[PDB]
Amino acid sequence: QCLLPPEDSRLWQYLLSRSMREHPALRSLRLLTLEQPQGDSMMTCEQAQLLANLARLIQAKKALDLGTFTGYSALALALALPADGRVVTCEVDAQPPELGRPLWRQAEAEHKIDLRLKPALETLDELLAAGEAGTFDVAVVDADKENCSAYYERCLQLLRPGGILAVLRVLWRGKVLQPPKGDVAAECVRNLNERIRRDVRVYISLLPLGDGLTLAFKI
Amino acid sequence: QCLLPPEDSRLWQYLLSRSMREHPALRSLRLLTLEQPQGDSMMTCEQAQLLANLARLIQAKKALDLGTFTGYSALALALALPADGRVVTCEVDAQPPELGRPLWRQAEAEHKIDLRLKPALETLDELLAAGEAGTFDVAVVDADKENCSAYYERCLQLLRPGGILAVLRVLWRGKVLQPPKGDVAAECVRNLNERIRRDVRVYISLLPLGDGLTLAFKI
Ligand SMILES: C[S@@+](CC[C@H](N)C(=O)[O-])C[C@H]1O[C@@H](n2cnc3c(N)ncnc32)[C@H](O)[C@@H]1O
Ligand SMILES: C[S@@+](CC[C@H](N)C(=O)[O-])C[C@H]1O[C@@H](n2cnc3c(N)ncnc32)[C@H](O)[C@@H]1O
Repeated sequence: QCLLPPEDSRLWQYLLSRSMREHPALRSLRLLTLEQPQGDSMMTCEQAQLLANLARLIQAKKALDLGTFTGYSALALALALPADGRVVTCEVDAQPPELGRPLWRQAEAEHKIDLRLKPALETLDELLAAGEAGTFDVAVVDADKENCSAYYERCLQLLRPGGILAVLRVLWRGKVLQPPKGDVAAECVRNLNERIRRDVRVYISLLPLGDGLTLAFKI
Repeated sequence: QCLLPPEDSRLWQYLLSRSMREHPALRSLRLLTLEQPQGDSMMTCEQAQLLANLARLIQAKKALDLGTFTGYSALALALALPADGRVVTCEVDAQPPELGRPLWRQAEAEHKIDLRLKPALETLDELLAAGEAGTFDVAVVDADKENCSAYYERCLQLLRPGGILAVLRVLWRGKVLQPPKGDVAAECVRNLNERIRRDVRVYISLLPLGDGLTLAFKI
């Protein structure tokens, strides 16, 4: 079900303590988020830092974040971007982003975070119909699993060559090994993994962080 | 001791099968190396692939590979570079590179791989004396632990801004937690981790691959 030990593992704690450089506002947002219903679905701190580091590495200016929740990944990305950077973040529930907004403000990153409260598929299609193919530097796919294939295809088209497409929670607690009959979400995660496996448009790494992290680098 | 389950476990095999894209020669090099005593000293295939992927991502042209062994990481890196790319690979033991060379040839990568048969510290000093500071794109530190702090510093100097410095085996089978008395290598690993943790010259991720993998991105 899970490749890594419990969070309380001493070796895991050492990994975190010897690597984490979490912004105070980001840290405050995480601790708040963990008290919320579905707080355990949030992006983990070391995943967010890896993605922010990669965004910084490639000098990203334009990021796309699917599944805002409380805005943890959006804020992590925003902090990796220069002053004129923008994160377009997509969500359907208005409540969770409003929990994170005060922390976006504290981090002086609220102006960098562009919240689009509508289904992600709608925002993706709009961006493309506006002719914004090949303009995004980083895309994070962490919304619903039902539409994740459509999300992957659209994010890939929105990324420039050399862009980074991250898909979160790709092992689905080990259910990808044999998705239960009628488990739409699990079948969807499994189907996308197969597609990405075959995709010659990208080169890829699958990492044992969180519930599995795919990094697909666009050619 | 380990953050990860055994390599042959079901979920790990899934992660590999859904991500791995070794060039046939690179695959053959791995399999051949694994027929040798201590063959599993080679870095795992997904670590080499992550490193090769990040090299490609940043359009690397020059790489440093400390601890050639049979040439697995050297070849992985070479395959991520353009025709005129170069990997300076450093090794003290003449025998293992002889094993890998036929696979370097099979991969059309011999002209890209620059083998320096002598202590890595000597090669690093030579490159710096030659005016190569700030010109390498990727540096992989996978030799002896006794000199790993010296390797880190020299590699950091040799890397350009935006370069990637990878340190392998940073958890040292959990001995970093409390290095046993007289365990000089474990103390060396522990000491470097504290320096990197504090190091303002880089931004960092520590990943639960192999025996721990540190990625330090140069500012
Ligand atoms: C796993 S959470 C995202 C975690 C978040 N990225 C973080 O950093 O903590 C999944 C989010 O996707 C949202 N979501 C579900 N369907 C969506 C859709 N069609 N479009 C956009 N967001 C959606 C959920 O409401 C939820 O907040
Ligand atoms: C863990 S193996 C490297 C594995 C290789 N990176 C791979 O991916 O397959 C460590 C290597 O460092 C070499 N080594 C030991 N001391 C060295 C030194 N002072 N300079 C260069 N290489 C050294 C060893 O002989 C050994 O081949």
